[PDB]
Amino acid sequence: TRGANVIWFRHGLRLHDNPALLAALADKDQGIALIPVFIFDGESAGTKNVGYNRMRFLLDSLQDIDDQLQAATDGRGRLLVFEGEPAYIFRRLHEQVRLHRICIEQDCEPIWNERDESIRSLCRELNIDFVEKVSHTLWDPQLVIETNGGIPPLTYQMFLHTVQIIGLPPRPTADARLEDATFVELDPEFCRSLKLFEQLPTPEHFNVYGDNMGFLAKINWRGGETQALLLLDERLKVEQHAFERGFYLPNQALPNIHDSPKSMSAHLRFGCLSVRRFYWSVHDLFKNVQLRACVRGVQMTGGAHITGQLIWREYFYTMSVNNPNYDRMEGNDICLSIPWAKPNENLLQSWRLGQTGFPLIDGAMRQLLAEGWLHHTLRNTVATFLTRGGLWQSWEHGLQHFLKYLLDADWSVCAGNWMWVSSSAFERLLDSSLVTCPVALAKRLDPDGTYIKQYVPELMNVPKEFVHEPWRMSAEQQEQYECLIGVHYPERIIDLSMAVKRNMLAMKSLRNSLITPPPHCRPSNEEEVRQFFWLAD
Ligand SMILES: Cc1cc2nc3c(=O)[nH]c(=O)nc-3n(C[C@H](O)[C@H](O)[C@H](O)COP(=O)(O)OP(=O)(O)OC[C@H]3O[C@@H](n4cnc5c(N)ncnc54)[C@H](O)[C@@H]3O)c2cc1C
Ligand SMILES: [Mg+2]
Repeated sequence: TRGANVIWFRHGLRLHDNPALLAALADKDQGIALIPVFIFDGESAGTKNVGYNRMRFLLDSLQDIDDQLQAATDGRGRLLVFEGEPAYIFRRLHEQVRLHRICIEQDCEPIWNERDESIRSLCRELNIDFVEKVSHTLWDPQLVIETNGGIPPLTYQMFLHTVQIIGLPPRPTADARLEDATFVELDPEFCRSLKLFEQLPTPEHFNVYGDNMGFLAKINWRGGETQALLLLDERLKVEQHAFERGFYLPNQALPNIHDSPKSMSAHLRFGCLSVRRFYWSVHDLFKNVQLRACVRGVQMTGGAHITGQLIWREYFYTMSVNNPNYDRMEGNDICLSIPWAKPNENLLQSWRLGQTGFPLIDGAMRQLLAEGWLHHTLRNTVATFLTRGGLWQSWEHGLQHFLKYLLDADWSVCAGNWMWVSSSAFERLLDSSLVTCPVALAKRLDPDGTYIKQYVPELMNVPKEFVHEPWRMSAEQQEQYECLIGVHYPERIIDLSMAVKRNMLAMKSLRNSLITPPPHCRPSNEEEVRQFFWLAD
């Protein structure tokens, strides 16, 4: 009529702390309509390389947005979801209703630059205002880079140094007022023509189905802004008592792999939860009070032990900004070049399918296919197992596998973690037994084998004495507990002692040739390695 503004969701799937959205609503007073839009373009929101679980999480999130738009506006406002190429969709939408601006939350990773530039140039041509707002990260990543002399901080501690110089991150914006916004009704033939969904589709609509095995699902996950805010409330409630008490109870501090769909990692990845609101509610809770206690070596004062997790996120995000080669070794200036073994299909598949014969490794890989989430310590162990503390396969194969199956799976965060863990050759402790022995670790994290039997069901009738190391069973025990090694449960696809010695050697031989390391992404020190691996030291 008088025209419309598009708020275009890719990430930033939420109504709170949404600068791009307030900007789309900035013209309510002039009768400018609002069009909420999501486009399945075969890449957006992590949809080029995606499994069932994350696709389910994304759909949940879109439904929740639509539901909220509907709730606020007595049903007048809907999320329009298309399938196709955005420039093509947007040019023709313009034809139907004059777009005055198209607002997005900045997608900062280089993999989005092409997509976003096609719309930039489209907006220039059609004289549409192209409004881009930084909101997925705590700081504008360029700010951090220009502050560090034009290169991203390559260590956590150097990143902290930089954002200390910059100052605390922006607070979240106000909440959008939707009750008085106008929405548009489009010609039905346009809607059919541009493949606008009538109802949200299911993963199968995109030819995405059940995983490399399917139904080990013990816990499940609701995507969406609503669930995010519920989880944050629970988190804050728990912190509140800890704060009042002045400390964590010994078991709140323990890695619990038998626990939650209580993580907000996927919510943060899709932006159902604003990272600034998370930051600032933790800050406000701990504001102005000195504590003494600590959590896993990290002080509690100021909530540093939690805000610090958000910094790790920001730190990998920031490193990737100007590096379209961030997800590979060859050509990546911030990744040590390491002489990995050449791709070995059998070893790789065995790893993906959880068929390595190392119970904890298999349980974790299988949990990843089933539910799409692993505790930080299981991610650690299967990553070292794949790379420097086992198979000596390159970390790229791991990254690629995680990016498909993780409910979170940020491109930058996941690659960052893969490089950090696997390629930091100067970090001697990183090759220690406390990190490369999945058996010792499995005894710490899962003493009774309950987790293991949960996801490696063939070891179910195996008793506690043997569950972590079933190959220690004699022939008679193997037959009695219905589990022959080489039939029911595979043999260890490698000799770990030998593998580890060979690999530690390549690291030594690696350091001594370079002598002085080029700047690469790495642990700031040995203490940080302790924290990162949740080491009992
Ligand atoms: C090989 C590997 C791959 C990983 N891939 C991802 C990924 O694709 N997406 C992802 O969000 N995390 C990734 N991580 C990091 C981390 O394991 C998860 O963020 C963590 O398990 C989430 O559980 P939580 O929310 O309870 O973490 P919490 O301790 O509760 O922290 C909360 C949030 O802080 C952020 N955070 C915590 N740890 C890290 C970290 N090491 N790096 C970056 N951000 C962090 C996350 O957003 C996390 O949700 C990876 C780690 C490894 C070792
Ligand atoms: Mg969380």
